[PDB]
Amino acid sequence: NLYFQGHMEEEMQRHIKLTPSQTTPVVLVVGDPGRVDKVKMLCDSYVDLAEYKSVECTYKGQKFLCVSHGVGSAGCAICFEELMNNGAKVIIRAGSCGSLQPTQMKRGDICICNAAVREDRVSHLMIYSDFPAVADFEVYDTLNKVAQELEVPVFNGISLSSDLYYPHKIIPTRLEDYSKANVAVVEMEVATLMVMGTLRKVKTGGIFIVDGCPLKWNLVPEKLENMIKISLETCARLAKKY
Amino acid sequence: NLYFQGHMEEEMQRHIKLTPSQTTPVVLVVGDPGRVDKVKMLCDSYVDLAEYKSVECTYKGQKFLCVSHGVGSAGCAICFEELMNNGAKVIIRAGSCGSLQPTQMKRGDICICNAAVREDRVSHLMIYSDFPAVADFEVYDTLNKVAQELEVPVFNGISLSSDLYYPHKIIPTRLEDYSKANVAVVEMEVATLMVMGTLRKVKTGGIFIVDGCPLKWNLVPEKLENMIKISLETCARLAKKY
Amino acid sequence: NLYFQGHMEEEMQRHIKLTPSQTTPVVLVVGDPGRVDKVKMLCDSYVDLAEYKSVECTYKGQKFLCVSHGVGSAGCAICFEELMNNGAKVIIRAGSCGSLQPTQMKRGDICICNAAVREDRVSHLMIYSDFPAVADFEVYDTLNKVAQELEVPVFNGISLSSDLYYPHKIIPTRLEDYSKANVAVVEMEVATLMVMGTLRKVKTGGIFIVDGCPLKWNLVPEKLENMIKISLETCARLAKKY
Amino acid sequence: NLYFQGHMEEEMQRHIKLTPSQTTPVVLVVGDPGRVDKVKMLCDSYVDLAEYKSVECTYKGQKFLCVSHGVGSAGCAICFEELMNNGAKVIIRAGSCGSLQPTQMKRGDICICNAAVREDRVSHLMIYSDFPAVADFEVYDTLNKVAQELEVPVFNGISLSSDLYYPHKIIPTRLEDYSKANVAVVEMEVATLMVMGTLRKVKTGGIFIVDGCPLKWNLVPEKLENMIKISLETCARLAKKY
Amino acid sequence: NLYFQGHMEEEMQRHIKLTPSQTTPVVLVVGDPGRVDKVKMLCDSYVDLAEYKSVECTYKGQKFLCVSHGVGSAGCAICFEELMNNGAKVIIRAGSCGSLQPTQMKRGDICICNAAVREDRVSHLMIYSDFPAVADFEVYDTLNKVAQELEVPVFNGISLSSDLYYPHKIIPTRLEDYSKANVAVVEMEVATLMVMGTLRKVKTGGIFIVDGCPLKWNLVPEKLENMIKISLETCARLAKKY
Amino acid sequence: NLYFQGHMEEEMQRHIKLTPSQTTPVVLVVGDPGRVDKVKMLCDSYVDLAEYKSVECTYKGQKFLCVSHGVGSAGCAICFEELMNNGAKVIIRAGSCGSLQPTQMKRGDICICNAAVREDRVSHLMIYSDFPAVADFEVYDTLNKVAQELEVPVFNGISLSSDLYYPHKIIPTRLEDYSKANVAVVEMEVATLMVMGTLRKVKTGGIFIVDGCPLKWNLVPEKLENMIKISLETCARLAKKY
Repeated sequence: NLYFQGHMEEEMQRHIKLTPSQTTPVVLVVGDPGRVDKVKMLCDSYVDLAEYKSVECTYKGQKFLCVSHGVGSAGCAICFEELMNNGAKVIIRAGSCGSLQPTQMKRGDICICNAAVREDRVSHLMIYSDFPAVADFEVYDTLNKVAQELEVPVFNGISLSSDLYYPHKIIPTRLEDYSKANVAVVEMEVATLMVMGTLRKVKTGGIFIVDGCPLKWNLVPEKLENMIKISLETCARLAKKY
Repeated sequence: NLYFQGHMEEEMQRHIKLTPSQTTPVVLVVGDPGRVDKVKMLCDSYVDLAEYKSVECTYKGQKFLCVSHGVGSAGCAICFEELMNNGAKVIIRAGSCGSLQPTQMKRGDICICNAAVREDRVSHLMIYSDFPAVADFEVYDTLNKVAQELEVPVFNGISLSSDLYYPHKIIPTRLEDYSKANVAVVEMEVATLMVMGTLRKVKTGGIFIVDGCPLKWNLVPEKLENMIKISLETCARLAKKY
Repeated sequence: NLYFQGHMEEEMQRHIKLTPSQTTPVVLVVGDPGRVDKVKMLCDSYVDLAEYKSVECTYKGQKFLCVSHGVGSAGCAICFEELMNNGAKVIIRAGSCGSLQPTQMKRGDICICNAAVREDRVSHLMIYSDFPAVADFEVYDTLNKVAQELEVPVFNGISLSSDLYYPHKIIPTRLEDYSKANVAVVEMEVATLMVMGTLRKVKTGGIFIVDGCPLKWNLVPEKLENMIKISLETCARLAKKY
Repeated sequence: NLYFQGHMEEEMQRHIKLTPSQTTPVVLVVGDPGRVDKVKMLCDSYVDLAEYKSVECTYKGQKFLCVSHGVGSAGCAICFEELMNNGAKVIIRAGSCGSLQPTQMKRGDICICNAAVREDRVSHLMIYSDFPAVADFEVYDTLNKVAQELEVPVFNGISLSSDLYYPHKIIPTRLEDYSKANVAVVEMEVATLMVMGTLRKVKTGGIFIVDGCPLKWNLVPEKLENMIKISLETCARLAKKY
Repeated sequence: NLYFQGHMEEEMQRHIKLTPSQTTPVVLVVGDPGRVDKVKMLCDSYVDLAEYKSVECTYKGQKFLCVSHGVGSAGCAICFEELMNNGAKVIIRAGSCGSLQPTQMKRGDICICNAAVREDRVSHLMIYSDFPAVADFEVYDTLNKVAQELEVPVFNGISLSSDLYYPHKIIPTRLEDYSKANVAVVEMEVATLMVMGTLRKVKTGGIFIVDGCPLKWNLVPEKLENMIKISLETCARLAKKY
Repeated sequence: NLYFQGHMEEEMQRHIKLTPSQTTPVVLVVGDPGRVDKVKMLCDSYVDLAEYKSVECTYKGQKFLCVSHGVGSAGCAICFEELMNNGAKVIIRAGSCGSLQPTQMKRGDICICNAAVREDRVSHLMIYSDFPAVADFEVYDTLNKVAQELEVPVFNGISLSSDLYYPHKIIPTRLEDYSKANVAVVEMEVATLMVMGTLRKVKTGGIFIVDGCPLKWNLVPEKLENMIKISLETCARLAKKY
């Protein structure tokens, strides 16, 4: 029965404008508001939670958020921070990537990454460069298990998280070197998520669809749908744990 | 190195207008702003932290807050709540009381109470009436030990926390019954503090100086100073533990 | 990172031999090195800053200097100048005075003065005689407020600053006239301080203990201690403002 | 009328051995004592102010200093510091430079620079490398306006301030790269002056005569005289503002 | 940056269980843990450094240890040794003594001793009997100066350090002879401290309050407090020197 | 006669497990336990002082230690530290090196080095890279004088101390550059010893036998014996000084 004035509402996080009660244990982060729309329409139902776009998805009986950045920002580092502030336990980044292995991975193929090269800027503000950007094994394993069950072929490998390629349309100088070092793909911010996750004891992972082959200088609808279905099914499975 | 916009300042509590960094592990709560002034001038030094009055006291090398309510409120229940929200570990209420045992305790005598009768209103919003309002044993014991060391005589007993006597100048109907039931003194809100403390795992206690004998229908300066010195010395000792 | 040779130390003032970093916003000036010793022993702690005696006092958590002239000089006009050169914001002169109102003020009584008669020599080198020697109102008010709080009775009035009485043991010819004009007491250099303060936008005040009644032709320890406590408490309060 | 012993002379700066009263609002800095001699003989009159050479120039009715370093030092960073300590408001560096644009600027041509590459050593002790070395726009504009009025053709561009080229006769490794990046000329310390100026709110500029073309591996008297006349006329014009 | 495994902590002394960093230049040794408690409560603040009891006292801004032996030992010879091993520069022994001059010194009087008769056992293991047990003159002088300033009357003289009187409640056979030889008082171990001090170039002294008159066959609270205040003030003054 | 419990044994250093009494003024450090065995059998007699191998050698009447690291460590930086902690005054490193000057120094030749390139890792934890790794001149001179007297030809020059070559069998990238810069040989840790020596005022030197020519991509018994004899004779001579 004890309700104090000024203590009736939860603390809202500044940018994503969500409270802990609005924040689910599992969160799917995608790259733009349009993609959030694509994802939510593949769910059983959704609730819009109206700079940063947030929707509560229901898929196979489980509730999880789907979040992206909006106009005015370059990525979702702040999203990761605020989601974790609100008690998120699992965050999965899903999006596009460029293939650095032309003879193994072509446009439309799907990569589930276990670790990342930190060319991402933000992670270096958190911890020294020697620290590994690495996925949570359970998230990584679950994504792979789900793909196997859906009979969707995937590749596994290290990703290059670049503050240049997607954000600025700039080819990193070390891109060829990393290809030779067996780096599978290039994306934007999964390394940021991985590192923050480790530092804050939050489980992370990444899944990406190849949109191009940058070193050779529009996705396939079915292939993109497959990547999204893996993401949604994985989020549902993990959500049951909480 | 990672500082996010809108995440540079701590959450300030609505009424006391303090952040966790401003809040010490040990807090002394007194009954009015004037008494806070009396207390702070008996300390080694103090820092004013400018509805609710707050000062950081330094006494015998230790930092602890001294807090009271200001104009516009009837007590400090909200203070207790917000102090505990900010991580306070020990809260001691010091103030005046009325003696319910005229032949044992007279004006100027000091009572350190181990438990309280819940005629306080607020505690009943938190938990059923059958639940005991009881001090933390370590706080109670420390207050008694400090008085012994200072060679200040004290009484120990149960207090009646009344929402009528001090707040409204009204004599509770059960006051005589409680006197016969061996209740030592009557004060305002120590039961509120005790119950909230138990519910929130925060250590509490109370110390009071007799200002009158209500059932027989200006304090002694030295006696009041003694009660304050016990409070300050006790706060200092407990502060060392954190 | 840019340190130039010959620019590593601050400018030291010629006579008091202090730098701006050594000079506190608030300064207490007393009449002789022995009195500086008396004052510093009443403080919480002190640091000797070794013609002119300077000590950094700590009292109720605040740092302020206590300064006097040494062997070889007649007063502290040069001290005032150099302290203000080093950025002092408040200077209070504390010392002895002679009562010019025998039926109102006797030996041991304390006077806090709001203005001064300029029979001091030095002020006339700064500005025409018509200009008033007047205390800063906030300093004057604070000294009075502090005395009230300490329950020390005081008198308020105009002082005669004389270049003859204390320096040369000479009775000024106008002393009786000034008594009739309601001048309260006679001291040495507060008018010098007041005028320089006004000219240089530095806040000043004065507090004096009656050591004698000159027109009737060893202080009380407790009374002297009271005057010093008022000075120290006032300095502490003002020091908080900076 | 108030003159204190030891307070009759102004603070003299350690190296240039000048007081604020000796320091004009506008100062022309040149590269060696011989050049100071050349400049002063082109003025209406001058006063020698006898490691560091200083002369007060009078030109077109206005007083400004002309300063250089002497035997025992490598540049005038300390001069800039001490001049600014003494209240200088405008400092212009005039001297020689090497052309990095052989097909646009040849020996004897004059460059008025708007900014500088910081290969100067000293500026990096003051502020991070990312901070721009940039002239004050009014100084830059005035130098250009004066040249236009004198019908002296000039070039405008960025200068490379090098701690190697003039001081040590060493060709910087990046000299060719900077030429390709449209850097106009190479000189010694204008970047040092620019940065210190910005940091200390002092207006700066630079004007240089091409003495050579370093990347192709005795000045023209009339051309050198023109550069000096622009400097002197500009200093005179700015001096009127103060 | 060079930290070797097994070389990160300082050598702790075996019995007092303190490192050099924990050991202050000045140390006050008292006779039992209870007295350490009495002393620390008269200080501005203290820090417990938990057989041998040690506390870091802060008094008038200066830090110094207060040490005593605990249950299981007869004195503090080992304490003296280990304190000096840890770099202590001044050690003062304060405690009780018995008066050997009944007509000059009575119960509650205070003696500051300049030398001691070596009936102490331990000193004879260090050096031949002919060697004098003598205080450091500066310590002795400072204790006397402090008492004078506090207006506490004291006596000065030689002490008998006895391994029998306090340790075993045994009257030494030579006690009467020493009284006739103008020995002032009898205590326990100051001779041990003096001799070790001389041998190890550590400054020592002693101050004692008369608790009885042994040859005639509970102290006064104020008198004991005075002796302690002299000790604390002296320790503070000496501490400033280091 | 004064022996305190717990103060009867000297402090033993953690890793080498030696006390100051066990540590001689002069110490010979070699590269492995087998080589210590080779050295000790060339001495007049030896005493085994049983991770780190230590033997007290007697040669030509003088006592000095011969020390190496054992299984579980990569070098003797910790040995150097602990030997110096125990009061060692001279430490000489003797061992193998690779020739960087194929036309001047071949397998079996002996180099006595005056300074070292710091590619050693550990020295950089102690002091900035600009600080020179340099031998003590007396040690260097004595080694050369001894070789001359023994009629053993030697080379003198700078050594490259590499954390890669001997420890990891890795060719440093700058090895060819250093050869061209007139660096004589490559070894492991002499730079570490030199720098620590300078920082701690301990005299150091190095002597090495060429075991290979790394840039061209089993020692001669007599040649190795000569290098050891120089080491032993030098240690003996220096030992006489202490």
